[PDB]
Amino acid sequence: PIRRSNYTPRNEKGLEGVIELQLNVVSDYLHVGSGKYDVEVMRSVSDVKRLVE
RNA sequence: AUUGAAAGUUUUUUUUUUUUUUUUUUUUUUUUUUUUUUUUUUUUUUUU
Repeated sequence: PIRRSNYTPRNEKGLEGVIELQLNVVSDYLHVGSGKYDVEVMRSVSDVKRLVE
């Protein structure tokens, strides 16, 4: 079932801090998409000066 | 029934003319439409 407990105000002072995690992939195959289906142009060759298009 | 009387104090004459209640006198002098308010929270680019 659901425990309908009263909410805690955000202004009330509890504990504040930053914890740094470390995410590791164990199965060497991880993909999270972004909806894109095109190239990423990694090298980004800018050799259009001598021949422009 | 007088000594004994019968006569309008009347006719006629415009209190009228000249003269702008006028000139000058700015309903203005000052005053910030500012002032506190996070366009914020919820949502796994994803399966037979």
